[PDB]
Amino acid sequence: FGIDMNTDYTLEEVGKQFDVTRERIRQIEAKALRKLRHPSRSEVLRSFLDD
DNA sequence: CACAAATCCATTGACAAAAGAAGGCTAAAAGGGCATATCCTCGGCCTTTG
Repeated sequence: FGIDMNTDYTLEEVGKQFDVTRERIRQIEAKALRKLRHPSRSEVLRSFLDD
């Protein structure tokens, strides 16, 4: 994502700095998103949702 | 404190899609040519008319 930097880096350019061919980098993004998906870790972020 | 099964880590292959990138096609927007000559009021202004 683009937090605290002017991008928006993409998977190949990300995995360059981690030496992954973008597949493990996809997996790592997915794992972090799943971890933050948990309640008791994202109740505030839930409140930020508007609906 | 010694040996094998359980499981986070990283690549391969295949590949579906998103992103452009062009090529083509219209419709839309711009440009060009046209060849008889020339309303109503008001008021000066002058022809005619008596």
